[PDB]
Amino acid sequence: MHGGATTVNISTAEWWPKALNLDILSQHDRKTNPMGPDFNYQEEVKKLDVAALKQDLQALMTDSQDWFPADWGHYGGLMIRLTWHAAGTYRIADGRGGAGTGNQRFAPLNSWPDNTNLDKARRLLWPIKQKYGNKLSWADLIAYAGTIAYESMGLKTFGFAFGREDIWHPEKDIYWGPEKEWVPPSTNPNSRYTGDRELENPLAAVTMGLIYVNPEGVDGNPDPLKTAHDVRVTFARMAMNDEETVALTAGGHTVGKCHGNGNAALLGPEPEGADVEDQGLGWINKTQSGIGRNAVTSGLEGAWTPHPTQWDNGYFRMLLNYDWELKKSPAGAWQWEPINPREEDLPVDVEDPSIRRNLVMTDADMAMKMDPEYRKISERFYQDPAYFADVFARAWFKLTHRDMGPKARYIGPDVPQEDLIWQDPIPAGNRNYDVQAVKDRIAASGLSISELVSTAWDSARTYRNSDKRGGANGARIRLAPQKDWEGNEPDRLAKVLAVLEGIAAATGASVADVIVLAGNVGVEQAARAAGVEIVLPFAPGRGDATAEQTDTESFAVLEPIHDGYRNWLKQDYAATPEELLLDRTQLLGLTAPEMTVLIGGLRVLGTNHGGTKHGVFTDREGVLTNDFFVNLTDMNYLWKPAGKNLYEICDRKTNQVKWTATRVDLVFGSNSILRAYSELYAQDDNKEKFVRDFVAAWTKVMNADRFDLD
Amino acid sequence: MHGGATTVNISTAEWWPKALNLDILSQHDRKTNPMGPDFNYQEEVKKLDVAALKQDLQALMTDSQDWFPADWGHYGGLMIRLTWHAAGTYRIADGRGGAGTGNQRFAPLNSWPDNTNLDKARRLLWPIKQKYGNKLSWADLIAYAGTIAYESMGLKTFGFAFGREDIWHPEKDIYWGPEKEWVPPSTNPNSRYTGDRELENPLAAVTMGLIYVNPEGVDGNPDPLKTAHDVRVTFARMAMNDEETVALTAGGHTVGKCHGNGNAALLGPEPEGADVEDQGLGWINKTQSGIGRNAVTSGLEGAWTPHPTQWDNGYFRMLLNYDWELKKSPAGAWQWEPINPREEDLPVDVEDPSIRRNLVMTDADMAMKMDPEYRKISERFYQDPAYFADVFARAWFKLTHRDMGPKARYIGPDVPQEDLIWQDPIPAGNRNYDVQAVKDRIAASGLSISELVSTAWDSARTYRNSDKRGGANGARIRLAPQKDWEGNEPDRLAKVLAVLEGIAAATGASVADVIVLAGNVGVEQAARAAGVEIVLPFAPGRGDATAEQTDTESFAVLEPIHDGYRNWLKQDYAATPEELLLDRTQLLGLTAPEMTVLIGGLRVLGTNHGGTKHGVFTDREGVLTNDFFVNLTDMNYLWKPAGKNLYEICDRKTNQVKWTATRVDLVFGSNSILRAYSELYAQDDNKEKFVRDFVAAWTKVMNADRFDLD
Ligand code: HEB
Ligand code: HEB
Ligand code: NA
Ligand code: NA
Ligand code: NA
Ligand code: NA
Ligand code: NA
Ligand code: NA
Repeated sequence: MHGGATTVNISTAEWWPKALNLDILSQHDRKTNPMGPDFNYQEEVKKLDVAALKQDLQALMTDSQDWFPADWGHYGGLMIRLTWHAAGTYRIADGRGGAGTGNQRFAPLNSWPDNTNLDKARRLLWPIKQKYGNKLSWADLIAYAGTIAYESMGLKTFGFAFGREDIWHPEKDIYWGPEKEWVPPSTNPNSRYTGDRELENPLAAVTMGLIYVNPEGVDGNPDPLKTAHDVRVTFARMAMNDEETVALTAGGHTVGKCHGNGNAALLGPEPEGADVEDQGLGWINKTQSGIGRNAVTSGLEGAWTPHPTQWDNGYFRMLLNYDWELKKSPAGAWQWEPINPREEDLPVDVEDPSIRRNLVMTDADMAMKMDPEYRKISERFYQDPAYFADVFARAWFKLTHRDMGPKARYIGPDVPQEDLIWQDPIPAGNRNYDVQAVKDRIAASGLSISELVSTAWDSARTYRNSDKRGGANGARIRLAPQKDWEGNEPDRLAKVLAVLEGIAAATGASVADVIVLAGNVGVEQAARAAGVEIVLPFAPGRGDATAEQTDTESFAVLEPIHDGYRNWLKQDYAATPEELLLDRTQLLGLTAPEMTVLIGGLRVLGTNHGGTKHGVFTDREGVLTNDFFVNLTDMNYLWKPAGKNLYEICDRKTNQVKWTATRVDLVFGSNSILRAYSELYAQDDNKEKFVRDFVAAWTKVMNADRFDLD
Repeated sequence: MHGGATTVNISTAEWWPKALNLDILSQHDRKTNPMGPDFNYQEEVKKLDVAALKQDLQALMTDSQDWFPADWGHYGGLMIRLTWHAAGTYRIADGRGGAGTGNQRFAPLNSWPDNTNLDKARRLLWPIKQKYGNKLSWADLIAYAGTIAYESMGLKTFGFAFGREDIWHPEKDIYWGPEKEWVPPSTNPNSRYTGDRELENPLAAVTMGLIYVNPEGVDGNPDPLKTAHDVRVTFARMAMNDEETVALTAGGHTVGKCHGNGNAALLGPEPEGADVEDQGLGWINKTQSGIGRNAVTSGLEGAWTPHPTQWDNGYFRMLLNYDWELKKSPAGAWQWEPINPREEDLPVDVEDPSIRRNLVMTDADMAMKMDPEYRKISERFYQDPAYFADVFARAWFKLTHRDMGPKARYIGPDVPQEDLIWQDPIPAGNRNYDVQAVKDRIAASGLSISELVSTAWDSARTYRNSDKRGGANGARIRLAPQKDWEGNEPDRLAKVLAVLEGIAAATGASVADVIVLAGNVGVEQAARAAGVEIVLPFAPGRGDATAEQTDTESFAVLEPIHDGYRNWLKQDYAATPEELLLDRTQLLGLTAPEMTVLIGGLRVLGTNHGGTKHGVFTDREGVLTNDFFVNLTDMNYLWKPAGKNLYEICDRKTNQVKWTATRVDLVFGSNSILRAYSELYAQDDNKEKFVRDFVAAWTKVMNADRFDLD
């Protein structure tokens, strides 16, 4: 009987649940990190004995352990599902989810129902991780395991990169969905479906705790054609088209099996709710045998191919050349079993090969036959297995690297030399030119501070840390579709580019470098005007990317349809503007203090989309002062709602309107943590510190995607 | 429509609410801190123009602002309540709460119903804070404001110290109580009362959102005698006795008033739930006038003295010399009004002094008359106002500094020279002696590694960061009551002290220094045995404190009745052992990685209370290895519950018991974040890093209370 807020329900979240979640900006900080401050994963993995790792990891595939034994003595089916599940969390709308963090070994992902028994796969990889230590992240190891499984079972994988830094707690910033319970039907309160059964728009899974779709059909009601539709939708939202989707499915199910030979209700709590006795595992059956042929995982039961420990062309042979019908697994799940199979085609039992068990297909497998489009592709792969194997290896590769960012992050011997277009490739840019000359030319041009800063911000604000897409490198802002994005103010952007494209031509520095450098000039000028001399650090080397290497459609997802930093809202979204601001800043990789200084600066540099005055609390627009905070924080004004996302700042004495402001602006004087920051910067003694801090933050954002350097 | 977990309800806490709250170990870290890494508050406040501050702060007391105007043009009543409320959150059981952090300016405290309109007081202090900047924390400023108010209204305050570092978010580790709603009656589900209406034991308030007691009586039912009882209980749990309690109450209510002249339902949401228009304030009345004489705060209405802007002897004159009866304030609250008051005794109106309003007493005031004990003291203060004024100034001082720790933290011109016993005073100790000689003598003694380490841990484990009590300085472990604490294993402690007291005599280093130094030796020896040569940093200067300056009863609250670090549980508490472990580590100021390494080390140094083997997963007890993690993490064992807080670690092959372990031990292989840490340290490449890290952590704990140095 004691005073500590010692379990997680005990917080401020249950009184004010609509409160901004500023903690998402303060994740992964010094105190959760057990590593030294100098530890750098990138140089350590560079020293790794990969070839020896490959050897070990292969041997593990047939090194059955007695506490969770390998099917037929081959762990490869299981390890593929590991890696598949690790990666299949990715969603393009915001880049969140992915295998790029090794997130599956913490809540919530470690305890999702779809990840049943992958706790066993991870645990099985521990002794390898134990051996290679700091030179091998769980992230990389988890990501590799299925690729080696493929290799060992006879697939020519297309390659692999290391470079995924482990994290030390759950990614708090990822919203997985509205549901308060696991795999509830879509006809429920808190549903992720709206309208014509359209999926709520960031989300890429059909319900809470699934990776993509329900294998027993839409809400557990088999109908291949309805399943087909969910698969198309979901896999598109993880950036895979029809071809790749058929390939992945066929390719996955070409090996391994479904486990469901027991009673699912005998299984214990999932890992985050199991007791300490379970060694951080879950779904343990203590009532009976939960392992070998008695294993209950998804609850479907059977294998898809006659030889599930090998790559072969069994999947389509079974799917296309037999007829199928509904049946119930032993644990009570809908599945498809073929009509009159031959004995020779029956997968044998996982423990004793003299016993024949059954074949299966899921509703998602049957979708590959019954959907007309999927059908044609299935036909193509059945007739052309070289092509199937090559489409699959590529998609497997894209699956597992989709979120790794530019090739500059890729490390190791099996990195393909091809620049895949989804790697958003950018050439190295020229580094030997006279920086000061470029500055002088930018300065010499007729371009306003705000023309310069806005253009540079907009080049950079696309960055997102979730999958390391976007940023100022490559200068894709000059290319379609970006140059026409309403948020980017095309005429102004056009105007500035004409100019900066010229300076770049004359100097042999990339438009990319010039754009950032101009931002830096505008800042330096505004600081000069306030009587501060600073020279902002600057790093050259950015490339310009070609339209050819710019997939127009993949970039839709990075359009800024909102940006608090420039008081931009393209429409009238359900999310409040300040939540939208928090999302973006979290993607940018920024802290709450950093978010605060940026808003203060940009406002007084006069950078609002549309040259709007909202939040410009200065007499000296263009001059880099702490005036935004100084006036925000002053009780001579009262604040009056004036419609949608709009307030009037009124003098208490004269009752006259002095400025206008948006919620983005005023949340910084409303939220008690943000006002604390604002107050600090409005202190008489903090004018220099505001400037040094804005500059630092500006700089962090301009160098966010510069992985070619570190 | 977007993917960010952008409001606070969205987390892992709603799936696994019984999960350990490891975030309480990672608060106040680099990324929430807007200051530079070198910024040190202690040296900055040292440069503060205090005398000028005093001047400004006094002028503010009668500088009424029009948006929340001062009663009679004196803000002093209000500022006293600020500081009173800021401090009255303190509770002795764990030291949590207090004015020592400036916590009231963030959730939840800024929005508690008892703190209604103190949002206005804080805001009123902003321009002073704005002026003095980094040299003045909101914490200190908030703590000073009422003391200056006292001075300006005619009280001789006993003094003041600066030195309270601001924080930048709510103190997540403080459990405020079980209730899911504000000020609910004690006859409810989720009640903090149990048995004979006994208060649930860390807690020091009668319900959620109150500071101490209900001013309308127990559950809003007036009965001075029942109130008396709650006041005695609550104020004792904030370390104030009968005398001090009467004094504080009389002293507080000698100035200021109760506000409740309106309809409380017209008031807007409290700050954390008000909209952005409200400038981070709350309880705004937009329907009518919420200010001046129309102010609704507690909902009682009237003043306690005829002259509420001054210190005088009005409180007891009114309380004792009139008779009182129940009435209803305008807003519907129970209060006491006197029978047949004279006109001259009526406080005038807050806006216009030609109008007389009414007197009041709360149920807590009437308790001071009706409780027999309180009565005698009230009589004493009524007859002896010099004594009342001096008892009050002292208690006001103790109120506002109770949590500031040793005098070494106190800064500024008005620091009293008296060593108050609640400051747990410790003399400076001798620093010129030969460290190496002491080591050699400790080494030369017949004392085991585990004798040395356990004794040193136990001297130090008392530290708590909440109010900066405890620690190894002063060596109070040799004094009553500590030397007899069952947790401290008195015979062993006695044994070791005999020895170390001798070495201290011979060397002129404090028993305190010797005790720590011996811990350091035992560690150095164990590391030597593993073939590592280290010399642990060491800082001399600790004093020995006298029994005279050791208040025996105040130290009850620091007894270790549980300690995971030595597998100690005195009894069978409701809280699980791992929660108890988390509490203690949070108080120690430790991170989760630090907690992890300590448990691993201590276990293999063989330091369990009772020389129990639980968690000692080594063949080489006494040798500093990463074996605890190595064996913990190994799936050759299975773990079997074996009763209360006890498990058998069994070989899967032989089905034989290899070791035993407690929950404290195994949570480190169960919790997914802790197992991640454990796994790291069980890596083949991390034997040195384990040792360097244990050592660092050991060291952090031995120097935790060494404020005399920094
Ligand atoms: C690439 C790859 C891949 C992909 C894409 C997939 C996709 C899928 N999938 Fe899969 N899976 C898999 C690969 C996969 N997969 C594998 C490998 C397995 C195996 C496991 C073992 O063997 O253990 C599975 C398994 C599985 C199962 C069973 C589990 C158990 O154990 O029971 C199910 C239900 C499923 C479903 C599914 C669906 C619905 C989908 C959508 C289409 N799957
Ligand atoms: C030291 C100090 C102090 C102390 C201890 C106290 C203690 C107390 N208290 Fe107090 N208060 C006070 C000081 C105080 N106090 C003041 C100063 C005031 C005033 C406020 C103004 O004036 O604004 C009050 C006020 C008050 C009120 C009113 C509020 C309004 O505005 O409405 C009430 C109800 C109370 C209660 C109380 C109780 C129940 C207790 C327990 C005993 N308070
Ligand atoms: Na991601
Ligand atoms: Na196969
Ligand atoms: Na066969
Ligand atoms: Na405290
Ligand atoms: Na008075
Ligand atoms: Na009078």
